[PDB]
Amino acid sequence: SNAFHQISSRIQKSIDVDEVLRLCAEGLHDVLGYERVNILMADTARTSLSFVAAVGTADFNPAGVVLPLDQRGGVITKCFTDRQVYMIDDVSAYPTDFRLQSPYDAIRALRSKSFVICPIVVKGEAIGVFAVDNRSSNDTDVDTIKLFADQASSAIVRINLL
Amino acid sequence: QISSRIQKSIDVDEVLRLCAEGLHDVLGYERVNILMADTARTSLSFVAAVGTADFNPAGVVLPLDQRGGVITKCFTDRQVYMIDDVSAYPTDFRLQSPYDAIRALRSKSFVICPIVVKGEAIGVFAVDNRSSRRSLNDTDVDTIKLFADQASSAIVRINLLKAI
Repeated sequence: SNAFHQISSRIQKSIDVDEVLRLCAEGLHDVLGYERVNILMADTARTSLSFVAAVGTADFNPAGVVLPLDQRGGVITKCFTDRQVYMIDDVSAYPTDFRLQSPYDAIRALRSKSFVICPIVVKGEAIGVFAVDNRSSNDTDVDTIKLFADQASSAIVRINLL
Repeated sequence: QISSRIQKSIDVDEVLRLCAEGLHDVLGYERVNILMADTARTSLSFVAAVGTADFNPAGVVLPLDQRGGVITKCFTDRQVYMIDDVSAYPTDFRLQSPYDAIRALRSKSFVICPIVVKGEAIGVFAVDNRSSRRSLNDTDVDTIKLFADQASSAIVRINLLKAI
C-alpha cells in the first residue's frame, strides 16, 4: 500500500546518491522484508569498496570502512568483475575464491553464509552491489532485488546529470 | 508433452535430449546445448545439441579447464552466467580451442546454466538465440533453470534406480 509508493516517490525526488541507496535498502528491508540489506560502492579507481547502507545490522556505523576490492572480497569481488547475480546457499560449499577473507570476514553485516549479491550496473560496469540475506530463515527474490538495483542505477545517472 | 516423456525414460542422455527438444521445439530457443561432466569431472562430454545443423555431438569431449572460459566457470561456481555479449566481459570468459572449433558453441551471446545434483554441478545447459537481436532475459533464465531442474531430478531418479 502506502509504504512502497513513499519509498518510490522519495527516490525519484532525491538529489543525493547515498540517500537514494539508503532508501533502496530501507525499501527492501521494510517493504519487502529482507533482514539484511547491504550496499557497497566502488571508488572511482575501482580498488576499494565503501559501505553506504547496512540495514538490519545493529551497532554498526560504516563510516571510514574501506574494503580492499581484491581477492579478499571473495564472491563480492567476483560480482564487480563479472556483473553476475550470485545466489549462495552455504558459501563453504563453494570454490575457495567465494569465501570472504579478512577484513570482510570480521564484519557482522557481511558474515552470512547464505545470501544474494546483485551488481549495480552503470555504463556496462558494476559500480556497486546489493548484498542481501535472511540470516534467521529464490529467482523471484533476485528479480525483486534487481529491480531496486535498476532504480538505484537510473537514480545515479539522473543525480549525476544534476 | 515432454515432462511426461522424461518421466518414462531411464536413459540419462535420452532425458537430456528430450529436455533440449522441449526447450527448442516447444519454447522456441534456437540453440540448446547440454554437456555432462565425466566421472572425474575434468571433462565435459557433449550429449545434446539441438538447433545446430550438420552436427552430431556424439564423441565430442571437452576439457574443464580455462579453455572452456565461461562454461567452465558456470560448472565450477554453480552459477547461471547470462552473457549478453561476450566481448563486454573479461578475456577469461572467451571460449578457446577446442571449444571454439564447435559451431554449436560459438554464440557471442548466451546463457550457461549449471545442472546441479545435491550441491554439485554435474553438467551444463548452454542456450542461445544468436540469430535474433533480442538478448536473453531473467524470464528466459527462469525457463532454462526449470529444465535444468527437471534434468537434475530425473538424473537422481535414474541413478537411485540403477544403483546396484
